[PDB]
This record gives sequence, structure tokens and C-alpha cells, in this order.
Amino acid sequence: GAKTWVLTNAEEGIDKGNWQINSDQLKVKDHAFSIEQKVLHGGKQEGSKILTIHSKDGLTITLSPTRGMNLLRIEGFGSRMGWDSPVKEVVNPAFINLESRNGLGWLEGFNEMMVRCGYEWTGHPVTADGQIYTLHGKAGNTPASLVEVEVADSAPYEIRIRGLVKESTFKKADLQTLTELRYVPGSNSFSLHDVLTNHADYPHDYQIIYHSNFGTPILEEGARFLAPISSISPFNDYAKSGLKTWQTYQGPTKDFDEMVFNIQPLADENHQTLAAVVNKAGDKGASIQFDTRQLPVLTLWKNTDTVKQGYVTGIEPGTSYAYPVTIERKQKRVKQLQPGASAQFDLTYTLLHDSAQVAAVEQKIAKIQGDNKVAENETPIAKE
Amino acid sequence: GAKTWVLTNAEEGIDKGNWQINSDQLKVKDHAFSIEQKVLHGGKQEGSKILTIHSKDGLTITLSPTRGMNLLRIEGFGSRMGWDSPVKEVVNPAFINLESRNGLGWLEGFNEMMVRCGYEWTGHPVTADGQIYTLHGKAGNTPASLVEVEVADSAPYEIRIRGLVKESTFKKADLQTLTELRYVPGSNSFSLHDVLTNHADYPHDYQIIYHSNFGTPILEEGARFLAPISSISPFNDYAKSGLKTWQTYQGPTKDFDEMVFNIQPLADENHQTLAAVVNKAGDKGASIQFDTRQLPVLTLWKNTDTVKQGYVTGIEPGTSYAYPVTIERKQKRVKQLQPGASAQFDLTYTLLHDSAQVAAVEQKIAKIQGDNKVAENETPIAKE
Amino acid sequence: GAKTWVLTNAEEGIDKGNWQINSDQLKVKDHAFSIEQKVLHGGKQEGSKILTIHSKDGLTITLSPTRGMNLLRIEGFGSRMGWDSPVKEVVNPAFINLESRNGLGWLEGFNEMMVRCGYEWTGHPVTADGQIYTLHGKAGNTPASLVEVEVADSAPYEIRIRGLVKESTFKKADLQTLTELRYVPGSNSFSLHDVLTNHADYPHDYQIIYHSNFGTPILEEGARFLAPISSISPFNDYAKSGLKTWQTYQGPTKDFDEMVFNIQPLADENHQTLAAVVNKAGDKGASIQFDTRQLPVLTLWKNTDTVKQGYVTGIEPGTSYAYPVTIERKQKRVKQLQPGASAQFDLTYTLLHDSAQVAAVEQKIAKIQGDNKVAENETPIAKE
Ligand SMILES: [Cl-]
Ligand SMILES: [Cl-]
Ligand SMILES: [Cl-]
Ligand SMILES: [Cl-]
Ligand SMILES: [Cl-]
Ligand SMILES: [Cl-]
Ligand SMILES: [Cl-]
Repeated sequence: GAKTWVLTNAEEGIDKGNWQINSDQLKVKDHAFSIEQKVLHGGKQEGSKILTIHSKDGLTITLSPTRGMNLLRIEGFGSRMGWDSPVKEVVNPAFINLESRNGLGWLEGFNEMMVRCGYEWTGHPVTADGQIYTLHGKAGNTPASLVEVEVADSAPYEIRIRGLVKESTFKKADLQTLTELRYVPGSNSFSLHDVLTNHADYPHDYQIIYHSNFGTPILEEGARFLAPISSISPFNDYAKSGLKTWQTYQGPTKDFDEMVFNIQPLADENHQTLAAVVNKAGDKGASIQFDTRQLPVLTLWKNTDTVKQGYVTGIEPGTSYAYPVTIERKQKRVKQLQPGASAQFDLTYTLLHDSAQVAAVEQKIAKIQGDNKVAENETPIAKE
Repeated sequence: GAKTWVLTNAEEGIDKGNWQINSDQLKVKDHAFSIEQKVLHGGKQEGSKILTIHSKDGLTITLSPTRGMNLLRIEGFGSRMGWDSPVKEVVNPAFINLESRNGLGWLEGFNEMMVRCGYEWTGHPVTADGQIYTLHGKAGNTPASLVEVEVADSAPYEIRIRGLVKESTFKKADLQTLTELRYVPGSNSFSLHDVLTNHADYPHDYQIIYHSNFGTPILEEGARFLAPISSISPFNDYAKSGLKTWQTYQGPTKDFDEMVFNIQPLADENHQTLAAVVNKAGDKGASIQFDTRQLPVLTLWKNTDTVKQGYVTGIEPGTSYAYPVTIERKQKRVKQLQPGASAQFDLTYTLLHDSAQVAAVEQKIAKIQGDNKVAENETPIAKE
Repeated sequence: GAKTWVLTNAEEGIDKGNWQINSDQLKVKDHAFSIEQKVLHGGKQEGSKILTIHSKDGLTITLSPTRGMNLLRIEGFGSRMGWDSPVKEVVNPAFINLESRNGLGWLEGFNEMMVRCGYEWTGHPVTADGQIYTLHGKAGNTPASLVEVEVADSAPYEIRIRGLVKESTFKKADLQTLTELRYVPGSNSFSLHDVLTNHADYPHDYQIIYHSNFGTPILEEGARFLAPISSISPFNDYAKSGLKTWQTYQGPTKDFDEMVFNIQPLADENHQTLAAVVNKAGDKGASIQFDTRQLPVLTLWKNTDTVKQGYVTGIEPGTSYAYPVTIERKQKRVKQLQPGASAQFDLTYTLLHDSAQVAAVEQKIAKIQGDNKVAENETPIAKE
């Protein structure tokens, strides 16, 4: 079957803190691994936890239960999924005021490979309904209430890490997400299987962007963005000049800031699509597979500014674009979950570590693109 | 005589954390009990403390020193005082931003049987001056600075639990409340004897509502609210339809939200009054005794919505109604405390667990009411 | 040689918590001392740290690594640098919302002898752009990321305490200050040698006020403020009446609140200046040496209100006056720090404990003032 360890359970008032298991204790001499929770200290990181899967000749996956089960970084195969933010600390949400800087205090903690920007709302901040809707919602700055590590009894010893992140407020909402990361030791991919449940007796809105962020050694001058798309448009007027070269990345560029593109992806016959970033040579990359019934739109964030400012790209499948909640409501992208109902989010991330792997991804994308022409539309779909 | 244990003393920088005493080890020979402080973990409850008096044959009383000595739950005699909020965690105030949601962040922590909504201000939020007065003030989200447990050395072994909750701000205020709960082991009642003191050299405003909340098994369709009153009026236009049936509760009702009523209570010759919620059969209930010189007004919060949304009633004696501080100042209910002066708050809460007990409460209330007519006034006293 | 202890290093995820060293363990000859870090508990002080140098027959210096290495108090020679705020706790910044009270939340934590009011911004609050610039910035409410204690192994055994306080925000800033206090056992002075560094690739504004605060036994009726100045002016209309007796303090006075004065100091042949507060008899005082190229302006805060409200004076060298950032920008005092560049802050604090030490400071100040006339300007330089 499987062994489960409950690391954190708020209903029983318990948290194991520092903890580790390893493949020697389970008596398995195949692809060695360990799973470890560490309580961090110093600065604004005081009391933050990280949980890591260390796989011999596979991926090392670091996530933070304190920060909504956000993925900090993925390393392996001479590469990584991650970037180098000026924010070096794993910031305890107790030291972040999301309302500060007119709804941009979230920037004080942003350094992750994957942040769930949701679920009660998402996107750029706005003052509306008499309140501040803060940048990218609350999931990424909510400590998990339940954290469980499961390891399969039988080969290939799949690891599942679940974390329940709650957005429970009297008179407002009771949205809770059971996040799950799955990883087979030695594999070059992992998957997320997240389930958002509306525990209230009333329907409630939700939004989510799987904000996935990649820097060197995949991002570089001449790196490319690959996706099957029916249309692409600039987020704002500043991005218009980058529309023609949407598929190619510049090297680290002073005064660039960012250019964002809103994409309507194409999917295969079973609603699966794939997006990727690959290096100039075409021998390193990262791909994200997602289901367009769950996540119908895609944001491309090209943050090719200096290495210290942040040299990174975001491939961001979502229910929404990053416009503020007022625009996402007006344009009918905000979703609704019936009382007691659940929404699933299935994503597969692959660290592409040779030319053949990049070629296969590029071939699949071409097959989905087929003879459909990419419509490059210069007019932004909204103005904030 | 009595023995005192000092669980928390910020002046000496100490906090015992996990701690317990019990009647066995104390060689107490009559009603068995234990008193336990527990440090909680998980989710937004990380570091939060609860302090519980466990009784074999009496009341089990849980309070939270992290959350201003608010009373979380009272259980005994086949019943309870409390309710089931969507907020299941004992939220550490470090994870609440009271200014968020336009001064409604307090909703993210609300699950208690008794919240002190005060003392520097209280009531619904409003932006006045250039500042946000947040929902129900700060006492309830302030960790106690001094916590002591006292047990009398001989029968009946009265237990007292004291907690100093400070609202100290340079240039603004130095209001401090020494909260105190008293419980005789085996009893069906407990009392509060709080003392607010103005430690500043200037008079300062204060407001307080003892926001006392009762759900199932007391609250149900056909449950009744009992009180001796001179007048009652709806809080807003929406409550006008419920005024004629103010004394009777509906079952859990979808789309109800809440109806609030503002009451001017009658008192006996010693300025004591009594209010209660009783079930339909009249064999379970809870009564609150309060002093109308200390708490001159009463708010009835009828939140008979769905069980998941909140099926609960508040019996809320206060110096103020729940309108914002702007309305409470305008209508002259904001009290002032002179330099060095103190204000006392004496309340007795009784868990009524048979017909005779409910009948006795109903008879005392009928005696205080006497021949005074209840004025049901249709016009709200203020508009927010 | 020298011995170093790393008490806190966020990069490695470590913090020593409770820790001590003493001069018996280090085999020191003629002067006994200890350095101790203590983790505090209770109220809003839970988890806050203090770090103290105890020197027998010298100064006892207490600072807080949790609160940006702010100096809490200095004690020795029958006197002290410090004051008695109504805020008695060492408030963990997790429990302060700087945006509360319209940007005055900082007031809930203010009790320190020296607060670094900076560095991203400083001064009184203002809502500009779209954003709240909160009172006196963020350094004083930021836990240190790296904390090091260094002690020289031979006479006179100088102690150095370094604390890295970061203001790192994606897309906004990456200002980091390596604070440093130096102290020689047995001495009546200590020094600060801080270094602010812009770790970003873009120039950034900065401001700093070294908010140094003194009460009894130095401050009293007829206490004097000494400084070599070219001009002094009041902060606002209310401070006009105190302009002529700027050098003289009143006793604790009801309804005074405060009077603030904006000074232009003179300096010596190496750009050094000296400001001091001395008692009426002139046998106790405190002086601050600073570099006028580093901190070109000086603020005198006379808060001679009651002992309970706050009987304190601030000698406040800085790059800016306490006006909001809008005024400081407009009147051209906001400094710019270039990419990779550093700014230094060298200050010497001396606890004056006899008539001749006060004599010397007043005569050293005498030499600096010379034949230059003090221009008392009745017009405030700005209106907030
Ligand atoms: Cl377990
Ligand atoms: Cl539109
Ligand atoms: Cl290859
Ligand atoms: Cl004790
Ligand atoms: Cl209305
Ligand atoms: Cl009965
Ligand atoms: Cl800015």
C-alpha cells in the first residue's frame, strides 16, 4: 500500500517541526531518497518551514508548508527550475503585510519556482468593494493546516506530499485547497493534483494562476517559449513592441522591467496542452502540461531585466489573466464553485535535460498547433 | 488562602508554555478537575495558546491567552455555550491583518463563545480622521501580558484565571484590562470580574461589548430570547421584519444573514439585569447577568443562517451598540475614563440544564419586567 | 587575534537563541564583562530577542536583534541613556501593523534609546503615489538576518556587534544595512559604524534619522541642549513659542505634547560635530558625535510632557528632517545611493558622568561654534 506520516495537523494542534525519513529505513536499495522538514531561523524567516525531497540521480524538490506549499526550487540533471530573487529568505507570512505598498506587500516574499496565486481572488491589486484586493491572493502566504507525506510500499516508491491551505472567513468564504505534489524517485518530472473545495453553503467565486518561474540555466539570450496557441496579445501598451518576438527571450536587459502576454492556448483532442521554455541550444528546458477545462488561459511573463533585478520568465496557466479582479469579473473569467463542490487542477512539470527531450516537447507542440495560424493581436484585451 | 501560578509575565520575559495542574496532585478531595495550558500548532494557529479548566462533573471552560483571554467554549451538563464557526483554528493574531477587507480582518479569527469587543473602541468598522477603526477593537486579538491561575486552598476550591490585556501606544493611549474568570468546581455558572484601568495622565475614551455567542443545542427553531426591557428597535431596515417576533428564533435559514436589535434593558434595584437564550422545550439555556451601570445597553444578534454559514445568537451587553465609533460618539454612548481611574465589568454566565432552572430565570426576568410595557420602536436609532 | 560568534544567519537558517559568553571563559585580565542573548516571552514580546553587553564598572548596553538592532537602553556610572515609554514590551514586529492608525502603528512599539528611522524612507507618514509611507520606515521593525559578536583577545578587548537589517523587495528595492556597535570594556562611550549598501542594479532613494532618546536622570527642569549651529527653526507654528529657549528644557508639563526644532549644524576640520543633552547641575549628560557629510541635518525633539505620557528628548542626526517623504523629496534632502554603492554612518555616543566631562564637551563645542552667530528663524521650512 503506502506509509503516511502526518507532519502537521491543526485539528489536533500538532506539528512535528524538524523531521526526516530516508529510503534506508524503509529498506529499499533502488533510487535512494530522503524527505526532510526543516524549521528555519533568522530575519523574516523565523519559524518558516521547508520540506524537501532529495532523490539520488533525480530531482531535489523544495517546498514551503509555511508559504502555502509553494515550490521554492527544483534541481537535478545539471539544471533547475527556479530563479534568483533579491528576496533570499523564506519569509514567514507573519512578517508580510499584503496591504502594504498599496496591495503589493506580496513582493516582499516573492522568490519561488511556483506560487499558487489564488484562490479567493488573484491578479494585480485594486481597491474595489471598498477594500484592497491584494496582489495574487492569499494561498501563497497561508501556512498549511494539514501536511502529510506518503511513500508507496511498492516500486517505484512514488512520494505524495499533501498540504491543506485554508481560506476560511466568517461571513465571507470557506475555500480550502488540498494541494498535492507527486514524484517518482529518479524521474525528471513531478505533478501537481490540487483540489479546491467550497466548504460553505453558498456558491463562491474563485480564481487561480499557477505562477511558474524559470531563470538560468534555461533562460538566456535566445531561449525560446514554446506553446500551441490560437491567439496572443500584449497585456498593456508597453508589451506591444515585444509581440512579434513573443517566442524569443532577450538576455539580461537594463530598463526592460517586464513584458506580459495573454494567450488563448490550443489543446489536443483530450483537452491537454503543453507550454515550455528551452535554452538557445535546445538541450535544456522545462515543460508544463495542463488541462484547458481546468485552466483555460495562459500568461507569459517575460521579466528579462538584470540578473540582480530578476532575470526570469513566468509560464502561468490559470483561470484568469493577471488583471485585477474587477476586470476578470467584467470579462467573465472568474469561476464559481457550488456549495460542497470541488475543482481539480492537474499539472505535470518536466525538467528537460537533453536535446531529444526538448525535441519531443517541440514535436508535440507542433502537432497540437497543426495548421492553426497563431493570431497575434496588438490590442490589449483590457486596460487596468 | 490560595495558591497562585504565574503562567505568563512579560515584565520578567517568561511564559511557561505547556503546563498543567490537577486536583489529584494538589490533594483536593471533592470535585475533580485539572487546569491545562497548551501551545497549539498548525496553520494560522502556530504558537497560539489555550487554557482550559477541565471538570469531571461541572463545566469545562476553554479560553485563549493569545486571543485576549476570549472564551472559546463552555461545555457541561449535556449542553454547551458556543457555536461552530467556519474558522476552526485558534488564529494567532500575528496572522490577522485587522485593517484588511476594509476593517473586517477580525472575521478571519471569529469563532469564540465570548469576545471582548473593545476597549479603545468597538463596533462595525469606519474610516474617520484618516484612520481605519477596525471591527470590534483590539482586545480580542491582543496576547495577554500577564496570566495567573489561582486555586483556593480549601473547599469549595474556587479557581480564578486572570489575564492582563494591554492597549498601550505612545502618544495615544495606555488602557489595560485585568480580565478575570472565576469558577467553583462542580458549578453550572462562572463569572467575569474584569477591571479596565486608564494608566495614562489624560482622560481617554473607551467602549466595550461582551459579545456572547450561543449556538446548538440551545439555539434551535422555537428557542426564545428572554430579557426585561423598556424598548427594542431594529438595527437597520432589514431587521424591521423581525421586530414583532424578537423573542423567538427561527431554525437554520438560507439567505437570512442576520437581524440585530438594539435594546434598553430594565434592571432590579441593585442595577442588575438578566438575559437568556433557552431552547424550545425550556429545559436548556444560558443566562447572563450584568450590571446596567457598567453595561447600560444590550444588543441581540440573531444570526439564524445555515449551520455551516453560522447558526448562532449573540447576547451582547455593552457600553455601546454595534454601530461604528462615529455614530456611538455622535449619540453620546462613548464613555470616558479619567487619568488613573478604573471601570469594572461584573457578569455571571449560567448554563441552565433543566426546566426548573430555566423557569427560575424566566420568573426573575418577569419580576424585573413587572408592569412596564415593552416599546417595540420601528425606527432604527442610527444609520451607518 | 579575535573571536567571532555567529548568533543568527538566515542564509544558513540558524539562530542560537539563548546564548552567553563571559570574560572568565575568554581569560581577560583587568576588566570583567559578559555578552548574552535572551529570547523573551509574554504579551506582544513573544519570540523577541535582546542582546546585552554587561560591563562591570562600565556600560551595560542592551539592543534588540528582532527590532533592527535598535538600542533599548545604555546604563552605567549612576546614569543612563534611555527613557520610560508607556510601551513596556520589546514588541515583536509580527504584532505591529505599521499601516494602522493612518501610518502611526510604529507608535505601538516605540520605547527605545536609539531607533534607526530609515532606510528606504523616514519621517512622519503620508499617503503618496497610491501608497502609505509609514512613520519612520521599516529598519527599526525588521529582524536582523545576520548577527555576529566579535571580541578582541588582547587589551583593551574591544567588543563589536554586527547586525544585517535588510529592506529587500522584488521590483522595488534592495537596501541592506550592516549595522555595527563597538564598545571597549570599562569605557563611557560606544560607537556605531553602520554601512548601508544598495545591492540593486538601479539607483535608489534612501533616508535615515538616528533617533536617539534621553530621559531622566539627564532630562529635568533646566536641563540643557548643547550644539554648534548656524541656524535653528521650529517644525510648525506650535513650536514657535519655544524657539528663544531652544537650549533649555522645562519639567514634566501637562498639555505640552512636544516641540520639534530643525537645526543646521557646524563641524570641525574632519567634518565632525557634537550635540549633547546635559542636566541642570551640569554633572550628567550624553553626547553624540557624528559626521555632517553622512548626516547633514539635526532634529531636536523636546517631548517634555508628563512622566507617564513621555518625558523625553530626542537628539536626531540624519539625512532628513522628520517631515513626510513628499516634503523631503520636494526640498531636495532625499539621498540617492548608486548601484553597488555604500553609505557609512559613524557616530560616537558618550555617557558624561562628571562636571569636567560635561565641561570638555561644552568647550569642544565652543571651539566649533566660534564667532558664528546662531540664526533663529521663526518661519518653519515646511508645512505638512
Ligand atoms: Cl504520523
Ligand atoms: Cl471590458
Ligand atoms: Cl544532448
Ligand atoms: Cl509560579
Ligand atoms: Cl439600512
Ligand atoms: Cl428537566
Ligand atoms: Cl516605490
